[PDB]
Amino acid sequence: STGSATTTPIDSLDDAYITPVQIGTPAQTLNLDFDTGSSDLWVFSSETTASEVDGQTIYTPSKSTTAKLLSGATWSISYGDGSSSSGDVYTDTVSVGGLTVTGQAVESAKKVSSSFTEDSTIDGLLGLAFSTLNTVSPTQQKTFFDNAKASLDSPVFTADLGYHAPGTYNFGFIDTTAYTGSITYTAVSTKQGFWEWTSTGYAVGSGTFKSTSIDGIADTGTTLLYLPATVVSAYWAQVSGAKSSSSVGGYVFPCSATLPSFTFGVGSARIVIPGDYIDFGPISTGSSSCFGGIQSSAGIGINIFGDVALKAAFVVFNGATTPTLGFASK
Repeated sequence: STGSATTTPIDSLDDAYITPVQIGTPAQTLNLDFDTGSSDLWVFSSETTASEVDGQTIYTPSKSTTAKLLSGATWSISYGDGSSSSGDVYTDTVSVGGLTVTGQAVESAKKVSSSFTEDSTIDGLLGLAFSTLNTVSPTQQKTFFDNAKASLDSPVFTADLGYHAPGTYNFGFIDTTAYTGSITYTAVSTKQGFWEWTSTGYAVGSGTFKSTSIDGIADTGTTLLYLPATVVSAYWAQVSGAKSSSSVGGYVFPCSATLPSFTFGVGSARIVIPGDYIDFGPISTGSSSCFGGIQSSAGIGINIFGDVALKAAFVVFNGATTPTLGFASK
């Protein structure tokens, strides 16, 4: 089997991407944030505290003839941005782009933190990291990809995120028309539950490539590119007037600037992030200070190849017995 679904930016900055997902019988379509940095499929629901729902579409398990309470199971998750959610668990039929999994754990939110409530465009998350990170207790549950894998033509999914435009998530096949050149594959460590890999270095603009190992995670659920302070300082030093602002929470730059590109290494291959992809616009409405799309990971504990980096590539998440990642230009 295969599936193919379009993913759409939630706003003019590409802060996140939403993909329609069919849950239950008859189908209830919710727009979920596909997140290769976490491993829970959770949704706003008829159980979510009413004051914490503000415009989202909800899953109502009582209206699904295939929903079943997973008795005793609870979940609770905290994300790197400080947001969180928790609740109980149903199993139900879940389809993405024509690919159907029966018995998928659908984690129904009873509580969500303010950032989720405040984003009316995201109805929940669909985790695509390794199932060892799934938070359901006392019986850990599998991701949608893990459940679908055996049925797929090939045990893979691909992320093809657009810059200011829709893109595609494919399951079970690699669309050879969706990228240019060849795909370069690189090793993955699953030890932390992430799609964790080692970039071979970087360049700033037209500068020379610096060969240096940068361990990090491929995370579709993180907006920006978070890298070591040395790398980030070298990038922003090429932008007149750029500075790190403790009050804003990262590097800012004059909105009048033209930003240089940023290149990262994948083995001997190179992925080029155009300068425009690094512009996240005014820090507040009408400001002439703009927020940078490359930020330091020094306070995180891990480097994160988020959407800024991934949208410059066609990315293969290879879930073979030994997982690997592939990157191609596009």
